[PDB]
Amino acid sequence: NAPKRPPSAFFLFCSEYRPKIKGEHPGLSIGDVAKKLGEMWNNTAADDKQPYEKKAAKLKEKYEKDIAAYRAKGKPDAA
Repeated sequence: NAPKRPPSAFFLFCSEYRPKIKGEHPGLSIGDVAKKLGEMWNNTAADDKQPYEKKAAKLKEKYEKDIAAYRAKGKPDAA
């Protein structure tokens, strides 16, 4: 039911590094170690984003369809 906006590119990268920086930063939270990612992502090589993006896209795409399929439903009336 009502899908939940999958990855957006950054999302991947985030995951990949969070536990690593945090590994060195057991003084941060998934709000600050994450904050860092938030920035680094823009500061990556926009060549290295490409992979994450293709994934994020595929994922949100799925959503947009199943969401549109769960948003534009209960209209035929509807069995």
